[PDB]
Amino acid sequence: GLSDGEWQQVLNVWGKVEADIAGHGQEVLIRLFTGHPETLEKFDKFKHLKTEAEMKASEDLKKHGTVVLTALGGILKKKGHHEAELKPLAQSMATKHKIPIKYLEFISDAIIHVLHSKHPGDFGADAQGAMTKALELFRNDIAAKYKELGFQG
Ligand code: HEM
Ligand SMILES: O=N[O-]
Repeated sequence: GLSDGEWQQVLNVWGKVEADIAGHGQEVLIRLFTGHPETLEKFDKFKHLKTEAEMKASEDLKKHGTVVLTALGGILKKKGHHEAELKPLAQSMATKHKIPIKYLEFISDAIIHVLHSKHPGDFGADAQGAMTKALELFRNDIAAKYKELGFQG
């Protein structure tokens, strides 16, 4: 779990994301796709994107970044009390989309990276630590649902 102070840091940082959710969502997916091109292959609707210029130009990629960070932000605002929201998300990621838990680690690290890139000097050690714990909790809770299903990849 996260402490009260840690949750407040998380949601303080998330204010930055909410001021430009589509821009943050776009940069997160680009970082994921460029750092880990295997991840692009899980998206039939993005595997036409050969270059980062094509990614940056894709309005549908920004639209999906919005969908992703909206879902994450709603879960974050539950401050760990997210079983109802997280369970069907997890089951969809496993059974529908076949997303290995490693890709969830990749995108967690990508969120941290984009935060530093967009807010250099304004995402301090306490903020990063809090966000990291929140993303770990998210990832670990999804991992429990994956184990229930026997899902690996
Ligand atoms: C913060 C982590 C994530 C969140 C909150 C998230 C959320 C969502 C949501 C809300 C949808 C649409 C609803 C659904 O189909 O269940 C979706 C679709 C999808 N997600 Fe994710 N996702 C995450 C991470 C990932 C990762 C790491 C991958 C692959 C590497 C992935 C691949 C997909 C794909 C392929 C779809 C279907 C897209 C389409 O054709 O419309 N997601 N995600
Ligand atoms: O919640 N104060 O660590």
